[PDB]
Amino acid sequence: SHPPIPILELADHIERLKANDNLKFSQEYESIDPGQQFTWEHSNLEVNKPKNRYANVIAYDHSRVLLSAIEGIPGSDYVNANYIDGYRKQNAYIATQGSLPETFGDFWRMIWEQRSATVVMMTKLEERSRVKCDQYWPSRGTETHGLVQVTLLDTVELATYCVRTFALYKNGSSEKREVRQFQFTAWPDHGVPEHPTPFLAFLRRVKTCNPPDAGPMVVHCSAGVGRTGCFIVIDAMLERIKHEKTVDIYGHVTLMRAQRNYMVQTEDQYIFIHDALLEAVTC
Repeated sequence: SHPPIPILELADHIERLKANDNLKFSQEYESIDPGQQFTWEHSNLEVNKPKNRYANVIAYDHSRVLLSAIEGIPGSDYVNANYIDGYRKQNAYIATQGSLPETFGDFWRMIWEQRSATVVMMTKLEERSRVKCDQYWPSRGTETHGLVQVTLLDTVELATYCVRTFALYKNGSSEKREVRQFQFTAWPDHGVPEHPTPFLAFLRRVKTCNPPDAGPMVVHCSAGVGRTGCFIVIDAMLERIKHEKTVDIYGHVTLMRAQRNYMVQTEDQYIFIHDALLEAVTC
């Protein structure tokens, strides 16, 4: 009852969903249901509760990213983070919350252990005088986070985003790992971008810099479900268009909801994903 949409029909499809003040859009969006039961026992452990930015945004057990256990430290395997599939890609992303002072250590250890090369930050640190994320990286020089030393190497500031490159070393190892962070800075304080154009450009830039041989790309916003979900669905759907000349946004969001609660958290985000993708096809 929700088939894929050929790219040449996308405009008409969206038109229909927009009709009568987004009537059909809102009907489609609210129908999304993975049809499964989940558990989130780890997220609810007394020791792990302070590790959640939002107590109501948890990590399903079956898809959660595990940290290796630290001997004698209960709860040491936990991070509020889940693997998310891409288009014909298994566990291609990690969707996670903006890290907390108490979890900066866990966040970098996850980066290290998961062999990730790329972090996508979908938010400013503060917007509308509210903290969306805490600064988990050094403004300059080197910073130690739990077991990992992180050194800022390079910063490129543009109008709509920044790119920071880091060097990581781990306590006990001699490896150097390189990580870049792409921070999109042009998402509005309220609602979704007026135009998809800057976001799409940001995404191309990210995709040209993620090595084909790395672990999952880390994507994060505040709770790791709204703007995170948008990044992930748009990226996957673009790869789908390249391969198949169809979109199935509905089917993919249903799939992502089986991996992490609330992925694509608002109807307006759902609509923006359609808008961004239509712009990309009419290009």
